[PDB]
Amino acid sequence: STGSATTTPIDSLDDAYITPVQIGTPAQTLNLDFDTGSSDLWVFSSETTASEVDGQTIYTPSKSTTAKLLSGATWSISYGDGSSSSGDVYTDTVSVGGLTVTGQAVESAKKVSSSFTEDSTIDGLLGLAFSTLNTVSPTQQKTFFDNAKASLDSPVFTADLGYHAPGTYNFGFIDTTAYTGSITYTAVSTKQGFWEWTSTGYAVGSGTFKSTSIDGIADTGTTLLYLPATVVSAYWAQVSGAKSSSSVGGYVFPCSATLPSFTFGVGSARIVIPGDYIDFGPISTGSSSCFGGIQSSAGIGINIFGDVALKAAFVVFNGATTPTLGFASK
Repeated sequence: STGSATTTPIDSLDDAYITPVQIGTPAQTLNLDFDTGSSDLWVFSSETTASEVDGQTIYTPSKSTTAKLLSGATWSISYGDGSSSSGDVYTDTVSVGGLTVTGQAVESAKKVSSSFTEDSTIDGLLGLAFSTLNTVSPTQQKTFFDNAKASLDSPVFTADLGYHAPGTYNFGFIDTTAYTGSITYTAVSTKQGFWEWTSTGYAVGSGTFKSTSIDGIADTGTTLLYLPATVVSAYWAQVSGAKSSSSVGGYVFPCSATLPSFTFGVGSARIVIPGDYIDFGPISTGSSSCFGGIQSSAGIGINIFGDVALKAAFVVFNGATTPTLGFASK
């Protein structure tokens, strides 16, 4: 089997992407943030504290004939941005773009942190990292991808995120019309539960390529590109007036600037992020100071190839017995 679903930016900055997901019988369609950096499928629901729901579409398990309470199971997650959610667990039928899993763990939120409440466009998360990170207790649950894998034509899913435009998540096949040239595959470590890989280096604008190993994660659930301070300093040094602002929380630059591209290595191949992808607009409404899309990972503890990087490529998440990642230009 296969599935194919369109994923759509939530706002004009591509802060995140939402993909429609059918849950239950009859279907309840929620717009979920597909997150290759976590492993929980959780939703706003009829059980969510009323004061913490603000415009989201909710899953109501009692209206689904195929919903079953996973007795005794609870979940609780905190993300790298400090947001969190927790609740209890149902199993139900879940379909993405025509691909159906029965008995999927659907984690029903009883509580969500303010960041989630404040984002009316995101009805939950669908985790696509390795199931070892799943937070359900006392019985850890499998991701949608893990549940689907055996049934898929090929044990893969692909992310094709758009710049200021819709894109596609495909399950079970590689769309050879969706990218240019060849896909370059690179090794993955699952030791931390992430799609963790090693970039072979970088270039800033038309500058020479620096060969250097950068370990990081392919994370569709993180907006920006977080890299070592040395790399990030070398990038922003090419932008007149750019500076790291502790008050703002990272690198800012004059909105009048033209940003250079940023290239990252995948094996011997190169992915080019156009300069415009690195512009996240005014720091506050009306400001002429703009927020940078490449930021330091120092104090995160890991480098993150977030949407800024991934949207520049067609990305294959290969969940074969030995997982790998593939990147192509597009």
